[PDB]
Amino acid sequence: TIQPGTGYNNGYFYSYWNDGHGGVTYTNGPGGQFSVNWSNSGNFVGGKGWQPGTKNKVINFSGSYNPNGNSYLSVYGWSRNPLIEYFIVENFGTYNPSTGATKLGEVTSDGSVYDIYRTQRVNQPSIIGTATFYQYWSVRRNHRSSGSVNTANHFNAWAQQGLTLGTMDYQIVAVEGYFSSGSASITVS
Repeated sequence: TIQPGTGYNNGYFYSYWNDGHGGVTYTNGPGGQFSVNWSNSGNFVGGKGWQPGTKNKVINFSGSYNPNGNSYLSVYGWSRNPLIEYFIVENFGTYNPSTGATKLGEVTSDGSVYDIYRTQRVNQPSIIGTATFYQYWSVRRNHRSSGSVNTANHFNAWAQQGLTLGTMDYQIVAVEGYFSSGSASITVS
């Protein structure tokens, strides 16, 4: 594993964060590749991409994703002003992150319909400190672990629905886990 933090590896920005509980390892590989292995973890997020992201990036990803429990695979990032955490969820484990959330529409992109949702985090950690902020979700109906994400289709659909993004901060393909187990090997471009 590598040390939790952010940086660059083989031309790609990476972010790896965990809650210190244990049970997760993250490694950076050649090019845009990263691997995650976890067993009875806490909460963590790790992956590779760009800092800053853009609003018209076509993100390609390929590999394997084998969660056993609560985990997501998504295009993941933030905006500032307004502060927003966003997820284009391509696959997940035992928990659909939109469970109980308000549905804000649908968008068809890259071979599937996605359902759009908005949620709110209240006094939670963020890229600017503790804050209350919205989260935007596109949840893919047809789960997969390779493909291409035309981010503009999502960001445009969100904007149409009144879900405004500010200036982009980082933008990665991320494996997120919450007290679960699994393995993943993903290459980004």
